[PDB]
Amino acid sequence: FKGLRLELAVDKMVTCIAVGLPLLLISLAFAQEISIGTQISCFSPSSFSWRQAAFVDSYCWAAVQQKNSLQSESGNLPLWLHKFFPYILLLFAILLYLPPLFWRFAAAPHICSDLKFIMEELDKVYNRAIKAAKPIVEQYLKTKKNSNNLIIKYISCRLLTLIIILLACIYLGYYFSLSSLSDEFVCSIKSGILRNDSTVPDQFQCKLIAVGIFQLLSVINLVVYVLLAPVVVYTLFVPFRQKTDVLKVYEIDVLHFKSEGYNDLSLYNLFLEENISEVKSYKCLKVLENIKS
Amino acid sequence: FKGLRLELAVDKMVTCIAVGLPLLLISLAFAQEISIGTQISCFSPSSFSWRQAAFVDSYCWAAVQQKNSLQSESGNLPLWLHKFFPYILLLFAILLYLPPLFWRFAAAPHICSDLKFIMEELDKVYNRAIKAAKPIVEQYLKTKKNSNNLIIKYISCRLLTLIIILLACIYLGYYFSLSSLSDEFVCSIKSGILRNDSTVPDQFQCKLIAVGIFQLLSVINLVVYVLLAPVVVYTLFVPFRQKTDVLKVYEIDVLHFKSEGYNDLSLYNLFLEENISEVKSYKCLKVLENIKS
Amino acid sequence: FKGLRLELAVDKMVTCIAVGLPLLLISLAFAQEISIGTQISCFSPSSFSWRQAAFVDSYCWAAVQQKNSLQSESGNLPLWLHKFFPYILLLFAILLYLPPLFWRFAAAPHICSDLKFIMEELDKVYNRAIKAAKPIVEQYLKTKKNSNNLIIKYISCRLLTLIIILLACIYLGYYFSLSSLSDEFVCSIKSGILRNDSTVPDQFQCKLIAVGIFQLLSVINLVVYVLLAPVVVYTLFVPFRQKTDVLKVYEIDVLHFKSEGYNDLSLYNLFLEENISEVKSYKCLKVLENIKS
Amino acid sequence: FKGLRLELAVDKMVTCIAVGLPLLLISLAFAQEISIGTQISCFSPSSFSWRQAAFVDSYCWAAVQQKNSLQSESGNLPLWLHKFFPYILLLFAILLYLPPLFWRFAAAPHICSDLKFIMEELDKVYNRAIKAAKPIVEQYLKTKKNSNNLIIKYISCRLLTLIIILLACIYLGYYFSLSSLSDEFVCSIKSGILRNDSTVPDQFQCKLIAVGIFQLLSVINLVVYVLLAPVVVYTLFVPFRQKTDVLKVYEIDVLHFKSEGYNDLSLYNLFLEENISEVKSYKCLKVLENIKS
Amino acid sequence: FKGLRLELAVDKMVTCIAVGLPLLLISLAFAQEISIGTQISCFSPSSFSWRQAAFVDSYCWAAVQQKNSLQSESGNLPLWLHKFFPYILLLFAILLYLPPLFWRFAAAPHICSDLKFIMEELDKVYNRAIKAAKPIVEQYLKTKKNSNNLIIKYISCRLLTLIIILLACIYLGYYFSLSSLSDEFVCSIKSGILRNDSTVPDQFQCKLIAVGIFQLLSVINLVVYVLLAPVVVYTLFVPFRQKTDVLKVYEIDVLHFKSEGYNDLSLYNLFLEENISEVKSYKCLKVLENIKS
Amino acid sequence: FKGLRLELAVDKMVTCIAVGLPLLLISLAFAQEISIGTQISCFSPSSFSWRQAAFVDSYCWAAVQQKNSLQSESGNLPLWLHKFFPYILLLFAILLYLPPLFWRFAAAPHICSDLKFIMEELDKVYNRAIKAAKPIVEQYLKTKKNSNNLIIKYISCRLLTLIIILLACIYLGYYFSLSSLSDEFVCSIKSGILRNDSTVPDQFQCKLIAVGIFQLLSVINLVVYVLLAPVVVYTLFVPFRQKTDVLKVYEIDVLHFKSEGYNDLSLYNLFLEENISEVKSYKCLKVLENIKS
Repeated sequence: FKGLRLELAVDKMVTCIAVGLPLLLISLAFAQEISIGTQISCFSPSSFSWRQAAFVDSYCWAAVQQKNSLQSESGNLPLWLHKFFPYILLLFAILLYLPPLFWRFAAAPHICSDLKFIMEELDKVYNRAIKAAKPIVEQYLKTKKNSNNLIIKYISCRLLTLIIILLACIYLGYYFSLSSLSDEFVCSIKSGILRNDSTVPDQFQCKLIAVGIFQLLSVINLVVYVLLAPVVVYTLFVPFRQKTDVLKVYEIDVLHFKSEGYNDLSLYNLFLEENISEVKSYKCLKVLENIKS
Repeated sequence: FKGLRLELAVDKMVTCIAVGLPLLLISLAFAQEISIGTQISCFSPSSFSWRQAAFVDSYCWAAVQQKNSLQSESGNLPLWLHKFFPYILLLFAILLYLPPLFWRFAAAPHICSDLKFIMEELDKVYNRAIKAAKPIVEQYLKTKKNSNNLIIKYISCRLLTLIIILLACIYLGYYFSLSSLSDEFVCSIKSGILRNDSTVPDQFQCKLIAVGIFQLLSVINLVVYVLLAPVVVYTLFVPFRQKTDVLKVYEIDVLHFKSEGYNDLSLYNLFLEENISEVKSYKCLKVLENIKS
Repeated sequence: FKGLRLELAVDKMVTCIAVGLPLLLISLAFAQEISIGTQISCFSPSSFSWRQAAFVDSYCWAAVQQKNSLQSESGNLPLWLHKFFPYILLLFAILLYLPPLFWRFAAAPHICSDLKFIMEELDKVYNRAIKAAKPIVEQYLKTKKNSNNLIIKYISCRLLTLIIILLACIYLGYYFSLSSLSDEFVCSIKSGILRNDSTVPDQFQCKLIAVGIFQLLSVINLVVYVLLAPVVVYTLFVPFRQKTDVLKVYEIDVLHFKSEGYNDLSLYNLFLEENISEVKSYKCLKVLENIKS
Repeated sequence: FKGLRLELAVDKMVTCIAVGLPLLLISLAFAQEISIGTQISCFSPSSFSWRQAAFVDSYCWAAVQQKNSLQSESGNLPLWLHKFFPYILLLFAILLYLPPLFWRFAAAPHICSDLKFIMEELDKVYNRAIKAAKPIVEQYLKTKKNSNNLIIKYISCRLLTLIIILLACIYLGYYFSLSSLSDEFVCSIKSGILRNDSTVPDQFQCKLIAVGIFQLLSVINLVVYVLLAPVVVYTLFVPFRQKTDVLKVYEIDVLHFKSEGYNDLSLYNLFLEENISEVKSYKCLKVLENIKS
Repeated sequence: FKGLRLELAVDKMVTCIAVGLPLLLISLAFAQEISIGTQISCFSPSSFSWRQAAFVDSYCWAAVQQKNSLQSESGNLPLWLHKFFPYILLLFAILLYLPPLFWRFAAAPHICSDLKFIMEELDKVYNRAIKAAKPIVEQYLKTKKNSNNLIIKYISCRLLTLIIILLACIYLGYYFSLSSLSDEFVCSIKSGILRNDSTVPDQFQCKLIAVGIFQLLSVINLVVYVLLAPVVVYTLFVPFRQKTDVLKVYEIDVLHFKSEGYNDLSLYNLFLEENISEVKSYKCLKVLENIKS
Repeated sequence: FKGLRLELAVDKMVTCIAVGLPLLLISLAFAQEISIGTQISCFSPSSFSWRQAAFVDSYCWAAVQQKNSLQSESGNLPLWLHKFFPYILLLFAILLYLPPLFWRFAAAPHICSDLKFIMEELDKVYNRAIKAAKPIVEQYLKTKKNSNNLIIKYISCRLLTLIIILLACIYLGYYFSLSSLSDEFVCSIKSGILRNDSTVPDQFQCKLIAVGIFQLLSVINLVVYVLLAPVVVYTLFVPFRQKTDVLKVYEIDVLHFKSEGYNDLSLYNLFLEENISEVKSYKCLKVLENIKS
């Protein structure tokens, strides 16, 4: 058939929000920042003109990383973070987007084919049972019990997502710990031939126009990721995610109710429960069980 | 049918990341650089005005390659690299994108047709065996054992990718070895009629506004390619890539378990194992083997 | 059916790269050039202002072709090439793109219909042979031996492509032979009423901001086309392109193994070999031949 | 069925190139021109400022057509052509694009239905002949011999295309005959209240920044249209366009081999020959004729 | 079925050109005008600066309609037309686009259903006649003779199109009658507190930068609409548009050859003649009539 | 089936024009306004410079709403309307677009299903009648006579559209009643520390650059809505909209000719009459009735 859900629901939603929210926020931040036309501005005395003022501004912006300048007893790490915030944010967005693509384009056909085989075989056995009046699944799940091909990659993807979100949370916390009065700094032109001449003042007060916007972005991203992390933690635990109302209604038999532990069986049960609307026999078994009870 | 995977998984993922990450990084770098509006800025005394200051800036930017100027005892190679970094990065992206396109549009139909023939013939032999109660593949793989049409092109593509990634790694390492205090330089207007006049100062201190951004880009690209290279090295080795649980379950017979070496047979086994969800008999053979055991 | 390959593989790849690489390079060059906002800049003394400085710059840019000015004993050909490089490059891209479109939309239906007729007739004769137990192709290829309708147009297209690539190579070589210190030049306003007045200096030093970018583009295009030319030369030779393992396996007969020379027969064999995955009998004939041997 | 070619090959190709090449060239010219930001620039003495300098520039640009000014003994026709070149070029592109659209959306259904009727009737008569062992077309073509409904519109479209291309060629030749030293001109502000005041100089030297770009465009368009015209001339002649190997192989009869002249019959034969891959009997008749011979 | 032509050919072509040509021309005019960045420019003495010069320019541009200013004994109607030309041109384009949309989405289903009924009934009667060997249409057309539901709306749409094209022609003629030396005008700041102060000159010479471009647009639009009008006049006359070779070949009978006048019958005949390729019996009746004759 | 018209014709056309015309007009107005780059400009004496002149301009633009300034004895309502015209126009466009979307996505399935049931039941009864030789609809319409589910929502939507168009008409009339000489006004900087200093003049004459453009837009929108309103008034009246030639031809019986009043029956008749081309029996009943008469 055509209609099918290759992924889960909570996992798809959490990755979708984790890849969309930072992207939209950074896009809006860039769109609003370009309205001003600049994010760096540094004072210049009235003796200079527009070209050399632009020169000193651009030179101070570029030499934000040179170790022996910018005397502010701060280590230049806050300035590096201020410079690189959009880059690291877009990297974080793309690196959270990657694992869903990897899972979508690596193991999806195996799962889709297995769930298919399950649904046609269940339909066939239901038809055989209904026509008889007028253990293939059990052995198959017993075999998949001993295998761990899919659970290992699922848990690897979940662990990678959890650790990258934790790294994002700690980095945004460190960035938000930055004090507000830690952007203004001194800059100078002391290099080349400009080391002996004294026609320009020594200390220039410069300023990055990023403080409020990037502080709001950092704190909001921190809040959203702290709220998001428990969802990932909960979805990591597979044994408690599966419900026990999946194979309980197939007595017409199968004996796998006490099947637990890290196994492909639980993953198959949860995938079947998620994608169960396509089969026409599960609800009939529900109503038959109600008739019995 | 329609659903089919013409490529591998690890190879497709590694080429996808290798073509996407540099492209996105360079796009973001260009988008952030154009906000300033320039990447070159050179000091001009207050005696001059905007036009002749722009003149000297553009002239120093263009004459970044002339051999008998720019006296900085550095060889001008760092300045050439600073100028040409976006060009070489985009070239590297496109030259890594090329081999996947070549493989996709040269030998994909052969592989798809062969895997098809395999799957319909396996289905037919399974149906014949199941209907009998109530060596075509072996000879075919023996014939493909003697052939080397596909493995030669696969290993050629892998070798080309490996060598180009190694060249990228060494070039980015050389670029990152560039010292931070190696951008400021002197420039002058000594040509034409401007060789006798002395109404302008001789030495002008210029500056490329690219240091921090391109250093971060170079080091991050180096790190990602160093991490990426072992994956390519591992996927190059075909004899250990294939698993021995492919033809082991077809005893209903075939005798090719001890088949190894650089041959089309191993490539066919790995392609079949990757694209095996489409056949409906492999899992039935698994469950039958479990019943026997 | 639907799936079919109307073109070759090496020819399609070579024309695709030859039309894509210059286009992407020129697009990137234009995108990076517009960041500066200009590619011409000419010195103006401080006595003038922005309007008349822009006037002299634009006038010198436009009068780059007038014969009795620009005294630099160079012939103005390098300046013409500097002006017209993007135009000629885009022309070269479009003129290499044209022959593939012409071949795609002139003779493709004939080839597709002929290959069809071949595949259905081969399937029919295979079915007849297999049902018999439980020379149409030969005469057809003999007739196409005497014809030259398709080979003449194929060789015409190949010759046109080869000569245009050779012209591109020689022109890029001539452009790259341009010396680096051959851009700076003198310009003046000596016309109309401005021939008697002496309120402006006579000689103005101007400069095209194109040197490094266009030199890199020219040399890289030269290198890629020199590497590309032997592929076109090799694909021009049709007698050695065809393999002899096409009609050798149809003994169930046909006698055309010693057929050579400039003929439609070789083109038909190579097209059939390229588009052979669609028929289901060729591999069966391979396995039957292996059984015999 | 679905697959069908409503148009010819050479005609479609020639109109496609004639509508694409000028459009792409003018698009590139505009994109490169907007980089400078202007195409008009006129000298202003240092006594004036930016607003009144822009005023005089725009006034001279607008008053490029007033008869009693611009004393250059040239007639102002070259200046009008310089102003209107993009407009006339885009008009020429659209007016060459129109006739193909008119032919596509006026008479295409008639041709498609007629070629259909032909192909099904040929298939039916072939099936009848092959089943008999184990003059509808002739009368139909005889009737269409006396009609001229389609040939008149085809020749009208061809004549319109030929005359418009000839007009384009002559106009581009006239534009290219323009001498290079015929752009600089004098302009003044002598109107309204500015006829008695003498605070501004009388003669201002202005300049259109279009010379080299538009000269290259004009000459290249002239060359391409001169090369293109013989193709249109050749495709105009319908009696020699049709090949005599169309109805020669239908002896199983039809007697129309000596049919010539300006008639719908020749057009139908050429359309059938172009769209002949869809029928499955023509190649069978070729092989049968070879068997006879 | 699917393939059908809901509209005519000449009407569709004329409305398509009438809606496309002005739209493309105005788009190109706007794209070329925005290159300059302004279409208004007014002289300012050197005593003022850029802000107050821009102030006077914008104030004169806005106060182009106030009755008691702009002393040029011209009535301000030419200035209003110069201001509003793009608006009225786009309005004319959209108001010519409207009637085709109205006709397409009001009465098209009725016509399509009627032509369908006609074609299936003709096919059925042809099959009955051919099977008999081995007056529904007449009564239907007689009934539609007395009705006028569709001809009234067709003639209303044609009359609306004709009158709007005539209004466009007369308005463009009036605009083109505008003399070239009728744009320059005087403007002043005499209002508010600026009525007693005398620190600014009284008369300012302003200029609209629209003369040549809009004159060319007006004259070309006038020429194209004058050429277009006779086509609309010809297509308005329905009695002479229908050909008498529609119902003349259905003698196997129907007697409506002498049917004329303003009636739905003529419209149905012309629609059937336009969309007649879909039926397979009309050409058979032609060949049968030729056999009889 | 697939082809169906869920909406009416006059209603769809009127809402389409009412949502398109203001949107296109405001888009063109904005596109033409951004060419100037500003719509506010206020005089500044030559003693000031560009920054403080821009300061006063922006401050006067923002403080267009503060009650205790802008002494012009006008109430500031015209200035508020001048500021908010694009916002209110776009709001009016979207609020007219809303009711069609609401009707399309609320009750369309009910109507489509009912008209379906009608057409299949009519086809079935026609087939039964024609096969008999060789009151379900009446009872259904009698039942829908007593219901008012759809007419209430239709009349609610019509009333909402009518009242919003009336509000638009009155608001545009009020805006057009604005006198032309009511834009110029006085502005000052009297706040903060700028209340004691006297280094700047007190009264500044400012000007909104919107007069002619927005007056034309207001008057044209008023004219189009006044012309549009009677169409809405006419389509509101449902009893006279339905024609009596719908159920009059079904005597083969039904007795509902004298059915009138505000009821679902009239709406169903008008919907059936609009979407009647899909049934094949209505025209047959017309011709049969003509045969009887």
